[PDB]
Amino acid sequence: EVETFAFQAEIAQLMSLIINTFYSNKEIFLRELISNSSDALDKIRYESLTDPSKLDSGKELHINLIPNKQDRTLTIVDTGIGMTKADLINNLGTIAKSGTKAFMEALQAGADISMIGQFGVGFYSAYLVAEKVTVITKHNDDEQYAWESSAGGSFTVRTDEPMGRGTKVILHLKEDQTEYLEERRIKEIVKKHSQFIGYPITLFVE
Amino acid sequence: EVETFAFQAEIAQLMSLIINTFYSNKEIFLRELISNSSDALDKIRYESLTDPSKLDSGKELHINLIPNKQDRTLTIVDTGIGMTKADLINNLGTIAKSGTKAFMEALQAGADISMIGQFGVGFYSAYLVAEKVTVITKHNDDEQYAWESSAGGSFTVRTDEPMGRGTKVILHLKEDQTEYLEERRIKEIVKKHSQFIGYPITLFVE
Ligand SMILES: Cc1nc(N)nc2c1/C(=N/O)C[C@@H](c1ccc(F)cc1-c1cccnc1)C2
Ligand SMILES: Cc1nc(N)nc2c1/C(=N/O)C[C@@H](c1ccc(F)cc1-c1cccnc1)C2
Repeated sequence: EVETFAFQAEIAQLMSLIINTFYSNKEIFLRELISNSSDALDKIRYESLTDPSKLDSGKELHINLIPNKQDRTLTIVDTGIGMTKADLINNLGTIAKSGTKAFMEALQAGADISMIGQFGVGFYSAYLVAEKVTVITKHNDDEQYAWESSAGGSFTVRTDEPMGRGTKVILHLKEDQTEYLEERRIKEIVKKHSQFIGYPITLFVE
Repeated sequence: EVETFAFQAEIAQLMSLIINTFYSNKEIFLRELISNSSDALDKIRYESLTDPSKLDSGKELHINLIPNKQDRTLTIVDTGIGMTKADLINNLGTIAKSGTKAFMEALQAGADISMIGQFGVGFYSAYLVAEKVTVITKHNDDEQYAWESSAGGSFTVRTDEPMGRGTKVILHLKEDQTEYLEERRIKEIVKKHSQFIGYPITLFVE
């Protein structure tokens, strides 16, 4: 069974802004998802210091970058905290509502799309380069879920191969955005923007 | 009763680095503590979406900046998550160990003290401007604690006036660092470095 949800209207407006505004510096999408990955890894690490059994779902704390020219996907994998169904359906949308409002105001006031992360809604920069985003996620208290959206105001969730714990963000790239499947291009961006992440980052080859 | 603890040796080395290195751009200390404050506020906000009774200790989510020329202190107050005794004594030191190691390597490799926050140990930039730091903190599962250090390799904790929930970082400033008690100076730094924090920041007057 696949369940369909409407984004909060502010988030839909944000996604449309990201998709429709002329903004050539699209490469910052990768910095934002890696930083989301690091934050999630920080969280599970901290929680494990009081409840060590929280690492029973996997001890390695890392980030994989996986390009696939056949599928036209760039996948960012982490072994971080993951997201619950409540995260996916209620909680993250509640928080993204205010971040979106603050980012929107900042943009009218002369801020720049690259500053999206300062407002805690940098996941949505995924839509700079991707026509569809698929998110596979597994949290300790919960099942593995598959979340998906091509924007248009809605997303789907189904129970989801098994990943132990963590998040996989699958970017189905736009046809004119395939430079992001290229090794020297990804390497360049990681070096420029993600040089000091405190977890190992592996760029897979094809 | 006052309990005395030794810092992990890496953290002591970090504090000494911050205190001893010639580095004129000391104003970044304020950006780091405000950002710590925002992160703590983000955390209690998120936790409240699944357990609303976590806001029984205070609903307001804000940051106060309080200068006092008589005491020679700058105090940064938040109503964020607070810290437990385990945080103060075991947990934060365990995490700061790796951040310190990574920051140290980065500095040898040509990084700059201002980048301290990318390594998750930006609290310690407090020692750029302060001879002593006192931290009053209250977390929901725990008592109110007073943490204190003038560096030198040790810190104290005692049970601590009652603050409901949150953290107060009290900077006892160095004699040559009193510009940070001045209104137009603090305003300047907040504008330059903290312009987009998603919680209200009130600069108290004297
Ligand atoms: C746990 C986690 N891991 C990774 N890699 N990325 C994110 C998380 C999250 N944990 O709460 C939040 C998630 C997020 C942040 C801000 C935001 F505005 C949206 C999301 C998000 C992402 C996917 C599906 N639905 C919402 C971004
Ligand atoms: C909850 C909280 N609030 C505020 N304002 N600041 C901090 C927190 C924290 N929550 O875990 C961690 C704290 C911190 C981070 C990194 C770090 F390396 C040290 C500390 C810290 C601070 C005071 C006493 N002992 C340790 C910085």
